[PDB]
Amino acid sequence: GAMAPSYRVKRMDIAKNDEECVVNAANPRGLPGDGVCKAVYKKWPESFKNSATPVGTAKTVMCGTYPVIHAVGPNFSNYTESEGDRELAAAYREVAKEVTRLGVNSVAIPLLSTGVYSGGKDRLTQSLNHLFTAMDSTDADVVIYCRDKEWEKKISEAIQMRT
Ligand SMILES: Cc1cn[nH]c1-c1ccncc1
Ligand SMILES: [Cl-]
Ligand SMILES: [Cl-]
Repeated sequence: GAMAPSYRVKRMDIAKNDEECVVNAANPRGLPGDGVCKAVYKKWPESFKNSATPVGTAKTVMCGTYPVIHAVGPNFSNYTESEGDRELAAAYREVAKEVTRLGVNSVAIPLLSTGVYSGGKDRLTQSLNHLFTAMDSTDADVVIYCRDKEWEKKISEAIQMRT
């Protein structure tokens, strides 16, 4: 575990993270995809061997000894708000199981279902709160990665609010 487990936020490419493992915002079919998933494919392509997994699940594949945790959030274009919310919560619970199993002291994590799976809605708060629900009981240092300047401020404020 980390000596004083923390949450932090950085605005940069998650493919340049400084953590012991990464969470991919994966598609269910293990395809290169776009956004976070395409950056992860360019950086760790070996991790896409048998990475296909259903919505609401996470599957880890090693690139050398570096763990890539493929987490499949729901596409809110296809799911109801209610069913999508349940699957988004579930994907983050499976990420917490994998992080714990791997014994890492730190993890780089994007906000699941906030980009092309958002169904055109702002889901910063919904996605971040499910991340916290899952990860609060883990003792890894969590570093959240984003690309928007206004999102960085709002994520930083939400972390600071809990102190
Ligand atoms: C969060 C986000 C949205 N569009 N692209 C990204 C991104 C891309 C690569 N690495 C990390 C994040
Ligand atoms: Cl997304
Ligand atoms: Cl962002």
